[PDB]
Order: sequence, then C-alpha cells, then structure tokens
Amino acid sequence: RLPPWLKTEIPMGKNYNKLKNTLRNLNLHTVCEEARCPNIGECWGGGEYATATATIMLMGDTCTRGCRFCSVKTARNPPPLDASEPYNTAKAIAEWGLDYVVLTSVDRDDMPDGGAEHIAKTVSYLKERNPKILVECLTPDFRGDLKAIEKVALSGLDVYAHNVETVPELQSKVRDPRVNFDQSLRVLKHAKKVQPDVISKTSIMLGLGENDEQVYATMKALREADVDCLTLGQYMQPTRRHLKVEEYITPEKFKYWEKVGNELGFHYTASGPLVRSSYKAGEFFLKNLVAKRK
Ligand SMILES: OC[C@H]1O[C@H](O[C@H]2O[C@H](CO)[C@@H](O)[C@H](O)[C@H]2O)[C@H](O)[C@@H](O)[C@@H]1O
Ligand code: SF4
Ligand code: SF4
Repeated sequence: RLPPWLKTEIPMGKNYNKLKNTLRNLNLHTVCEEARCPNIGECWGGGEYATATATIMLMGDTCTRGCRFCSVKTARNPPPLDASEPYNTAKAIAEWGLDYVVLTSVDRDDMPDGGAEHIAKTVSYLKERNPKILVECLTPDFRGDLKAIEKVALSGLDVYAHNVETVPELQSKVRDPRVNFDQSLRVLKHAKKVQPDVISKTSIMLGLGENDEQVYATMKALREADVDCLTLGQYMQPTRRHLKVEEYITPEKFKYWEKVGNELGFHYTASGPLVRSSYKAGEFFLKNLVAKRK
C-alpha cells in the first residue's frame, strides 16, 4: 500500500479540461498521458501562474536499453526516424498553446549523433513558430560526443536538462554502465561552455539506498559544475523486474532537500515525492528565474 503522499486527486481544473479537449483533435502524444502521470492536473494549468507544461518524446516512445530504474516502455529495436516529426511536432505544440514544453528523447545508439540534429530541428521550428513558448530539452549523454551536445545546446532552447539520476556511489547499481556521474557532469558543463545563456538542469531520484551525506555531496558537486536547477523526486519501481524501492522518502524530508538546494545556490530546487524533471517546470521557471509578477 503506497503512502498517501504518492497519490493525487483526479484532475478537474477548468484549464486542464480546456488543454485536454484541444489536444484530442491534434496529432500529438504526451508522456503526461502515456505514463499515466499523477501530476497532469497540476502541470496542465493547475499552478499559481496557470502555465501549461507538458512532456513530449521525440524519436519514439520506447527504448531498447532496459535500464533497471526506468519507466520508459521497452522494445527490442528502435523505431525509424520520421523526418516530418520536427515540423509536425513543433506545429502541434504551438497550436496546442503550451507555455513550456519538455522535449525528451531516449538513448538512440543507432544514430551517430544520437538524434541531436533531429532534436535541434524541432526546437528551431518551434522557436520560429512561437518564440513565447519556453523549451527544455531533456537528453541522454550522447556518449559524451561534444559535437552532439553542442548541436542541442546551440539549438535555441531555454533549458538544457540531462539527468544524473543518482549519487556517484550508486551509479553502477542504478544506471547502465555506458553512462556515469562524471560523464553526465561533463555534458552539463559542455552545454554551458558552448551556450553560456542556457539554463542547465538535472534531476536525481531518492529512495534507491542513497544516504544524506551522499546526496549533499552530489548537490555540492552539481553546483561546482554550475548546474542552475535541480529536481529531486521519489524513485517508483515500474515493474517487478526493476529495482526495488529502498524506502519512500517523506514529504518533509523532500522539503529539507529543497532548503539545502536553496542554501547551496540553485536557482530553483523542485523537491517532492511526485517530482520529476518536468513537474510544473513552467511554474518553477516563471517563479524562480523570470520572477514574474502575478
Ligand atoms: O546580455 C548581453 C549579451 O550577453 C551574451 O552575449 C555576450 O556573451 C556571448 C557568449 O555567451 C558573446 O558571444 C557575446 O559577444 C557577448 O556580448 C548574449 O548571448 C547576448 O544575446 C546578449 O546580448
Ligand atoms: S534511462 Fe534512458 S537509456 Fe535507460 S532505458 Fe530509460 S530511456 Fe533508455
Ligand atoms: S510531471 Fe512531467 S510528465 Fe507528469 S504531467 Fe507534469 S509535465 Fe507531464
């Protein structure tokens, strides 16, 4: 029986309903719906600024790697690249009227640049169509290919996100051995080197056995790498094959880590059991970076 802080009420807001109705006549899938995310009523217009945030996966909604913690659907092979997806997806997002979109993609080992040009093309169409829409790219590490990272970071996005997922001592238990903490930090550093204007962001999951000393040291290492924004949320086991949850971190302990993030100087620290990288991302951006007056 899950603790009650991992549950939400059914989404019922006026803004949620309007976004939901409009989406149904568009040709566009969201992670929000596909993953049955409990946060949809809050992200789709439910917050203080009434912003609409959603997450859209580019280059297919499955991954072949089968990582031990990951909730993305597994498939034995990658799907084909749709050359019309950058144009069509940018068009649909702009018509839908999101305020903040997280464009995300899985590890595409089949492509030399990991999909970086395809991602950058999508950002470029979207920013040409509606420069008011904020754009975050949440990407894999591109095997540390600095040119692929540069392609995404120069694309015109607002936020470059790349997740470290756990503390260094748990990387081999949790993440695939093709990735690691140092390489992920080098991604974030390189994005800021080539585009110093971009906001850098990472996310970590708690509940995988990390201790407080390890979490704090990780947060300090991220500040040293000039990471602007951080999210911390609960690891939820997708199926019985995936890693067991070591513990459900309490609501107040997540609030402690928010305080720690504030003190270490992150521009925002989104922290809570249901947090993930995209959770209310447009609201965190407007409140904490833009400082928008209501
Ligand atoms: O806000 C002033 C400008 O800051 C940036 O431009 C400076 O920093 C760039 C590297 O990030 C340099 O290439 C540039 O020559 C500097 O002027 C920003 O990119 C500009 O858009 C701003 O106008
Ligand atoms: S963490 Fe990334 S590489 Fe691993 S299964 Fe998930 S999407 Fe694929
Ligand atoms: S947390 Fe992310 S995936 Fe979930 S509803 Fe919000 S934007 Fe969508």
